[PDB]
Amino acid sequence: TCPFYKKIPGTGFTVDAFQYGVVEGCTAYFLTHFHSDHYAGLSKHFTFPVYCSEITGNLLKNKLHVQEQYIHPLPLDTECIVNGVKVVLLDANHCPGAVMILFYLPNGTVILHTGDFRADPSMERSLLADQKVHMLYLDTTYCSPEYTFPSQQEVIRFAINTAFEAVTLNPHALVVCGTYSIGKEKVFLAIADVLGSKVGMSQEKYKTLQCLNIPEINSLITTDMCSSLVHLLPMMQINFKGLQSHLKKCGGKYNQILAFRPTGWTHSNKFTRIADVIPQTKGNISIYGIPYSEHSSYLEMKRFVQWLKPQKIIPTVNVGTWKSRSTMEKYFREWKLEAGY
Ligand code: NI
Repeated sequence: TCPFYKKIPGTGFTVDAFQYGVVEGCTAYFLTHFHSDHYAGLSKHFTFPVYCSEITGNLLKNKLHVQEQYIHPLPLDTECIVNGVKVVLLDANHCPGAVMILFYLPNGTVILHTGDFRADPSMERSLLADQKVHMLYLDTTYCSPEYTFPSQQEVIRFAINTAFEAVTLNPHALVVCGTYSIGKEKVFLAIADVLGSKVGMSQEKYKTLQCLNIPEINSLITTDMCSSLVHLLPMMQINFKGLQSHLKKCGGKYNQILAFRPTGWTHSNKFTRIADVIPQTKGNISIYGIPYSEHSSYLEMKRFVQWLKPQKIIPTVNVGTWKSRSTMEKYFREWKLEAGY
């Protein structure tokens, strides 16, 4: 049944709760972002109000065929009224269109639901600074101290330098980037920019990117694979068999692949720096795993929560095992004792 951490007390609301059928008492279904574990269950047959960002609303209409009369897009950073309750959507620094939701309950309680987010100090100057939050529904994906990773800026610098060097040494190399959902567009767009190429992709992915309000996107992406030297493929296909196969398909226009797999975390991060990453190579194919994360590191998450000082924390990730839950609750107590709230 619908878990408690998907329900907003004192309202008829749920968050990211589309795979349970009709949730009893739910008058408004919010969707934080367009990732399949969160939207799972939506289709053209859904007839309840869905509240989301403009970008998420474009993807619901164009990719899932949800009928327009049930899509309620809200602007960001704007106080809005939903079934009598004041709400605000905030940028979550996750994938395009991803939001955090602030609920102002009639009784005076203020609730923040982070959806999926990558905490950042810029958040400390949004509408969040203006009032107290009593309950925080927190994206705890990486809530353990082993999870460190570099800034997004450092990772894109490594990728741009690597690609530029490879293609300048060999003008017949192809760059390939893996994807399985929206998010991490900076990876392939930054590489294409430094090489003076558009990114080539399938018609289905091109359609997806045209939903995102990314400025000048017509200038950066294309469905013509041949004219392009940065290709996007399903993440599944980013391996030696998949890549040897793809290389056949270009008809000897290319003699070398350099491929990027933007993973979240992998255990080379506890040891290795970004400057010290190496690929896996077979023949004329090299694969680089780069730690480009759209979720908070442990230290980013800890800073955000010690700034906000919530009265109660409700984890939304890693909640399925007793040892995970108990470990997270021990970190929350450390944070509160160190900070004095
Ligand atoms: Ni997500």
